[PDB]
Amino acid sequence: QYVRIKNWGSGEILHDTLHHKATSDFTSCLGSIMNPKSLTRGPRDKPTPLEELLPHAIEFINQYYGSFKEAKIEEHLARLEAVTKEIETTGTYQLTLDELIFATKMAWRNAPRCIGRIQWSNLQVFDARNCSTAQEMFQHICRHILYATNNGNIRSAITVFPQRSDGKHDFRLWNSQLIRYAGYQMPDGTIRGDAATLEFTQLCIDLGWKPRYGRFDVLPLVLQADGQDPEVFEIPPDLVLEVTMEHPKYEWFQELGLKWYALPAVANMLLEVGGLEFPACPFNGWYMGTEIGVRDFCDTQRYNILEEVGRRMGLETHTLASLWKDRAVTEINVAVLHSFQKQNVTIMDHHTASESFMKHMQNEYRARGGCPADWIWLVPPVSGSITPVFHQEMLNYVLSPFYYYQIEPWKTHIW
Amino acid sequence: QYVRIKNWGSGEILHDTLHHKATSDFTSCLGSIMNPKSLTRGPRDKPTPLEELLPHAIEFINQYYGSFKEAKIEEHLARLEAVTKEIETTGTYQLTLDELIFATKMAWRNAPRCIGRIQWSNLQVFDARNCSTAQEMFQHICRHILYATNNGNIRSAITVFPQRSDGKHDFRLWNSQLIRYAGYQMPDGTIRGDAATLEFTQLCIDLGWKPRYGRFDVLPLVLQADGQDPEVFEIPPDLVLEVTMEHPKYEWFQELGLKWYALPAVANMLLEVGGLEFPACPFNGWYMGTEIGVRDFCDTQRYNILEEVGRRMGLETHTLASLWKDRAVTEINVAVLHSFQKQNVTIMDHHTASESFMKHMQNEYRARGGCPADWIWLVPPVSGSITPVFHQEMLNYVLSPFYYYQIEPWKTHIW
Ligand code: HEM
Ligand code: HEM
Ligand SMILES: CCN1c2c(F)ccc(F)c2C(N)=NC12CCN(C(=O)C1=CN=C(C#N)CC1)CC2
Ligand SMILES: CCN1c2c(F)ccc(F)c2C(N)=NC12CCN(C(=O)C1=CN=C(C#N)CC1)CC2
Ligand SMILES: C[C@H](O)[C@H](O)[C@@H]1CNc2nc(N)[nH]c(=O)c2N1
Ligand SMILES: C[C@H](O)[C@H](O)[C@@H]1CNc2nc(N)[nH]c(=O)c2N1
Repeated sequence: QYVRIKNWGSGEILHDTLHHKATSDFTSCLGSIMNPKSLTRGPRDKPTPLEELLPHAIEFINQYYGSFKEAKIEEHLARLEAVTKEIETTGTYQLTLDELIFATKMAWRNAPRCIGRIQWSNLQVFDARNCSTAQEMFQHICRHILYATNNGNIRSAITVFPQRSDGKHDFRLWNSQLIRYAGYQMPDGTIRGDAATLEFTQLCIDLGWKPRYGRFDVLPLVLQADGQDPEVFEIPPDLVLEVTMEHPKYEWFQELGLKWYALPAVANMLLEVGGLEFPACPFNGWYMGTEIGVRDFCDTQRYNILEEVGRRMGLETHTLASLWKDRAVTEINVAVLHSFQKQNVTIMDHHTASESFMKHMQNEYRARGGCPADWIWLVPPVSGSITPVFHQEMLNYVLSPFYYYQIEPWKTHIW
Repeated sequence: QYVRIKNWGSGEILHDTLHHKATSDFTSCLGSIMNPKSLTRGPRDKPTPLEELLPHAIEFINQYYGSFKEAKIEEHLARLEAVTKEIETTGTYQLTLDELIFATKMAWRNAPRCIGRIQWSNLQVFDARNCSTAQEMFQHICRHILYATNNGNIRSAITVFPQRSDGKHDFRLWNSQLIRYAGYQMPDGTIRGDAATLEFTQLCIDLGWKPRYGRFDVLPLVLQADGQDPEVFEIPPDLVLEVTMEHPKYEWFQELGLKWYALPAVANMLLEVGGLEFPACPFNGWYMGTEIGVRDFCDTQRYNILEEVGRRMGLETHTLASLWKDRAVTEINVAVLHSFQKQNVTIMDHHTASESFMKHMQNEYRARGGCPADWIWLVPPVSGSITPVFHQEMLNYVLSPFYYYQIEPWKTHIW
């Protein structure tokens, strides 16, 4: 009928009907889309039809064993054997810890939108597949956070909860990411904190969470175990490391009173592997300066500090042609970079990050002739062509294992 | 078998075999590709099979008449009538000047990679469909250049040459764009001028053109009429307007001795309309600062002036983390912007350009529910998310009329 298109800046939606008048086979490309269904793995009422599960399981087990040098044919056949048996006896199966570890790295390895993949093999894996209660999820999450934070020297880690069984016993973190500041609709009409979390904030308020009406209040974990309703757990403040923003030259920068958390951790994605699905497996890497400096601090729909930094710098805030924005954003970026460095908190600039990826990609093509890459996400939000990845053509395809997006829980979940 | 992937920075090529292990239907996306076959319209040995031509012609004629308010049904039917007749009598047909004008604007209108489309209706159209000789093409081109340049106050224009008949009587400009600086492989091993034109430069040398071994030597027009070999015509220097680069603060900027031409004009694209094809129809708009400031002056494979500007600014050229590149590029951009303004030569900054497009797109959706847009090209090479189009999701599809790319002539042409 038509295609929905959204502008994440103004929120506005548009209906496209023109593509119907398109020509032959051009490569309606849905690449500019944030959350396309092709990248989402949703709900389920019943187990995974054995006819499907078994083949995938086999492939996976073949990938795993085909991995290490100097094969283990016997172990391989036996595993292939043991796995089939377990499936026709249980209607599913359990991966060996090693398979898990292998799975999570390869999934990371196949994340087309991840620019830090040269680190793919460095990943701590916490096995919480035996978790059973919400409170137990909380403890696990707290442990993850403490380990990954490591007092500023960030470590990449992922904690894997129980796999989806029937489809109505899903463990799931309702949060987008582990640490995230709340956004409130103030009474005077203004918005305080992160405007991007307005709804989810309300959701937490609706679940009995007490708002602190601040600019940087760390939201609570909203966990749901097995299938039960979600329970709210506040994050122990001693566990949330932060960096206060300051510029190495403009002493008025700190007057802005900005800061950001040091831990970037995905909370709501799904890990598909060998037919198995893990609807709850939070993971983290470390930050790239521009995420905070450009996206978090300069997006219109976020903290939007660009004009304020402009005026303070004495720029011509009323003349786009003056390129005052290009100037301000660069200083905000140096502040972020500077502040993290001064406080000994791992971070990387987008230039070294870009080169890093290029080396990864070339290593990746040699080792296995390819590397799924989504240019639209790999090119930084500033200084695009000043970066190597901008001039690199790339193919974006979905392999397996893979980290998928999922439909927001509060939408498809009955209490 | 595999897909070829190129890095326009190092020139290196890579073969991708992994996509074969892809999953279901994700939206191997070939969006990161510069010149995909889907966007190219190539050669032909014989006329256009009437079975194909006729239907397209009808559609087009229906688009044209369905255009203006208060229809002209009689004229429409008659035109539909007259056109069919002409086709079964000639094996082709001629568009009325108006249809041409309508065609070229709609083609511009359907250019997914053009950011200046809010200007789509402002286009001067020179009708050279009666051209017959190379020298005649030259005169026409000179006229175009003089009109468009307009002493700095740039005007958008397109000159349409004779349509492809049999397929072996193609009028074609061998140049990428009308004005373009030559790049020479110097004897001492270094490269002078625009390294991007090294081959084409050689081609001109091979055609009897005398190299001037400079940094900014305007290359000659290499025209081919009907089907004959290409003839070389040098461009009258009085016709090539230039802007010498200078910074509004660093007086040493001009010491760099940089300059660029004021006229951005496409020379090698094809105009498809109603089954008809025009393999030669150069057109021009005006510049967006970043094209010169970022691409032309800072690409590694181009003039590559980034480090030099860095040192002169006193930056930490040996520490990526210092973000010295983000600083230099911004000053280069202001120089370009400043220099064009000071010399009264039309130009637009990428911010006003970005807003301009957003307004176009919204107007476009209301008027005809859609606007083909290629995000990868619409987002500037710097300050991406500081721009509105970065947050706008968009669909990229090929309509008609349309401006296609073509296979480089020197590859498929016999002397
Ligand atoms: C070692 C440090 C790492 C760095 C520097 C890094 C950096 C990044 C950055 C900059 C993005 C873009 C975020 C955005 O634009 O919103 C991203 C996306 C992504 N990363 Fe990484 N990453 C790292 C580790 C990991 C790990 C350990 C995993 C998983 C095991 C991972 C999985 C992903 C996925 C799936 C995405 C896409 C997320 C989405 O679509 O929202 N990354 N990463
Ligand atoms: C009024 C001024 C105009 C401006 C400001 C403008 C600007 C631009 C810019 C900045 C690009 C990107 C170039 C690059 O990244 O290499 C572009 C591409 C394009 N423009 Fe426009 N344009 C204008 C007029 C036109 C006109 C008059 C036509 C045709 C009738 C046109 C057709 C196209 C096409 C086909 C492309 C894609 C070219 C390619 O794929 O290489 N533009 N334009
Ligand atoms: C997911 C992408 N992403 C990563 C990831 F998957 C894995 C490992 C990482 F190190 C990162 C990272 N370096 N940033 C985020 C994106 C920024 N994110 C946030 O906290 C967000 C803050 N505000 C947002 C908004 N609107 C979105 C995300 C942290 C994870
Ligand atoms: C085509 C895209 N393009 C336009 C276009 F189609 C139509 C109208 C325009 F105003 C522009 C424009 N504003 N720049 C170029 C791209 C830059 N180009 C050049 O001269 C190039 C210089 N160096 C290059 C390299 N390598 C490529 C192009 C001028 C036309
Ligand atoms: C609409 C557009 O896809 C979206 O705003 C962008 C594009 N590319 C991105 N790139 C990264 N790395 N992260 C993002 O959030 C986005 N968002
Ligand atoms: C490989 C990549 O597609 C290429 O280097 C880019 C991307 N987007 C672009 N965007 C514009 N406007 N112009 C360009 O030359 C390019 N080139």
